[PDB]
Amino acid sequence: SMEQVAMELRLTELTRLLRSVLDQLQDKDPARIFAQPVSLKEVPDYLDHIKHPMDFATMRKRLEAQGYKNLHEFEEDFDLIIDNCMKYNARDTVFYRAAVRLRDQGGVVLRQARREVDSIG
Ligand code: NA
Repeated sequence: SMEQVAMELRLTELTRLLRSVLDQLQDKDPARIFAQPVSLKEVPDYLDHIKHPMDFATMRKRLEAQGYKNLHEFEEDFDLIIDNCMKYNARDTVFYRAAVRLRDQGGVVLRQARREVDSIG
């Protein structure tokens, strides 16, 4: 049906919008601390600490697989990146501090992306 082609032409724009948003968020981590998944070879016990790992490349693979149905799912993943880091790492570390900074600077990008999703449907 054509009614599925109109749905696919919207998901394809959402996927096109979410790509810009992901790029803007990832520019707030110039140290690339959140670029890749935490290595299980380097942190063997990680999954004892954190049940749902998340990172930017993992979000990206999903994204290009049109796996985000909406902005709320995309946000959830972003928030995991931040909250996982803030549990696993102590307050006086470079990792925890990078998340605090990513959260603070990522808010401005997400406050406007909310309006652009609602605005353009
Ligand atoms: Na902690």
